[PDB]
Amino acid sequence: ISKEYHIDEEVGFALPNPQENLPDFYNDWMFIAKHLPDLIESGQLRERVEKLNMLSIDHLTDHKSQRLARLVLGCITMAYVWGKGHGDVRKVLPRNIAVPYCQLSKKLELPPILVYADCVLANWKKKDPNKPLTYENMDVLFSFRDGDCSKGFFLVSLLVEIAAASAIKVIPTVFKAMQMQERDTLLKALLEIASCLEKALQVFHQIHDHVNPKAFFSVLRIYLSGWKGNPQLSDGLVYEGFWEDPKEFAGGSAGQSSVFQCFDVLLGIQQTAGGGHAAQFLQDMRRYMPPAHRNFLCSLESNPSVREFVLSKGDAGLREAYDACVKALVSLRSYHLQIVTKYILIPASQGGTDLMNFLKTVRSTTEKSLL
Ligand code: HEM
Ligand SMILES: N#Cc1ccc(NC(=S)NCc2cnc3scc(C#CC4CC4)n23)cc1
Repeated sequence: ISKEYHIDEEVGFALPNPQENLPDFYNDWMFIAKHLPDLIESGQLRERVEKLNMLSIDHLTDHKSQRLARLVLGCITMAYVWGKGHGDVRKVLPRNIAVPYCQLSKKLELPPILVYADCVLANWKKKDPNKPLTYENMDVLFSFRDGDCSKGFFLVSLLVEIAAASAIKVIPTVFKAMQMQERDTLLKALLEIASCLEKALQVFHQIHDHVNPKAFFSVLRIYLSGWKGNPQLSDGLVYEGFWEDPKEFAGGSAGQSSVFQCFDVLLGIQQTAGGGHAAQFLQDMRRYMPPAHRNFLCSLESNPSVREFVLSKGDAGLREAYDACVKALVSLRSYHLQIVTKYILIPASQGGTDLMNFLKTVRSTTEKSLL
């Protein structure tokens, strides 16, 4: 019962059935994007980017073409800026790609950098459209290097977003039940949300079968990095012919995901409060979500607190149903921390401490919401 927040009841915040091809006015863009592994390895990518003609965004008509093109030029920008991923950076992004990229990003109210809604939510397809949404029947649209495990990283994350869609559709009835004062309906709605969050934990387990720790840490993580607070581009990136000053934009982060923020909001977990670093980062990352999903989070915050409603009723059954979702959220973030230890902390030993303190802070705040 959500209206124009661009939430799908099957795939949630993910883009349903993303477009795979752009108009023929843009083959020059997509030939580069489709061959990023070979163009980067051979050292040809940067020159092809500098060889491109400046195209107009006026031939991108519908919303899906605008999102796919945003994914196409976002991966090209990452490839051009980071190159072969070994430290030799580009600090200027050529005008014939920088101007249409920023023009399209202002059109979609997104920053001109690859974000979570680009390479996870809009970077997928079904192998055969009549078989279900499972890893074996899905594939990504774009990757950076052969063996970067971008498919495993993006698809498993996407599958977690799909598993969360089952709990998102319950949100309108949680709020309807509190307003209409229906305790029994509220209890069932909370237990249904807890069940869906418990089952999303099992989807997290698939990351061990499709992502390699060395490939993720030494390759994939490099291409998703940004230029805010980064010593490699200490002043940001120069977007040619759009700004004359260098601009800083944060690297891709799953803090840009709306799924875990929307359940923090729904359950009254004030992840955005307290003035700490973690609360600061999660609020800023809302600028990197699609505006419709930004608006969905805002309206969720406007509704009455589910936590304070449950606390004020002296109802043990309602409290335990609320605690089941909070526990399910804690379990997701605890298992996720174990993944970070395996895929970042240990590879980095063979920087990583500030990341785990952020995730520990976010999990600790979730845990202290227990009633
Ligand atoms: C190899 C696998 C993974 C690694 C190494 C990893 C690592 C990280 C790191 C370093 C952060 C903090 C910096 C940032 O936000 O980008 C983070 C945040 C986050 N990641 Fe992942 N992650 C992995 C898989 C996943 C998956 C499959 C999901 C499913 C949605 C996910 C969801 C999140 C969320 C929601 C956050 C925000 C923090 C929070 O809400 O608690 N991660 N992850
Ligand atoms: N050293 C070090 C180190 C420092 C920071 C990071 N942060 C990363 S890769 N954040 C993205 C992320 C985190 N979790 C998940 S699930 C799906 C995605 C995605 C995506 C595309 C980028 C938008 N993500 C990793 C390593």
